[PDB]
Amino acid sequence: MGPSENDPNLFVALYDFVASGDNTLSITKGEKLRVLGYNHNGEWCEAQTKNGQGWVPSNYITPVNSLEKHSWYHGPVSRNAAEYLLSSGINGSFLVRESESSPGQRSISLRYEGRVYHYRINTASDGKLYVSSESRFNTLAELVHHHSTVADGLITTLHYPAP
Repeated sequence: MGPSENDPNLFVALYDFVASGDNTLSITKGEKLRVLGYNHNGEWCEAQTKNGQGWVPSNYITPVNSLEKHSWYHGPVSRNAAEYLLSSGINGSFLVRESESSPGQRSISLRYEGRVYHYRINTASDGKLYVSSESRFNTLAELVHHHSTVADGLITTLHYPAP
């Protein structure tokens, strides 16, 4: 009843936002939200709470379980900075990055044999994530475990970090 405590899409309101009509969602400071998607520049979020669904400014809310906590998820990184981060490493070294504009456009950057390969992570109609079209997953963590076991689309497997 409500999102799971560790849901990556669980957000908390940093400030109160008061809705203008519908399509905007009123939220209070301290109140939890579940974010579904961002507008074109990532500045507005389609949120959902115990009161309904609608857009909210992304700068009035903050992640409760940021994916940045895993070493391989890096947050906003350009295609070129990701190549700098991967200018050393063995085959399979990798990173998931967000576009600087929309946090919804992710890529995987992967080192294989001295050069870096870049792959868009697609979100399907239902929300399933995938890189290859028949291998779709619910969570990003599941996509990277699958692509660590088997390449299946990529040039080589992902190297899952030792702990």
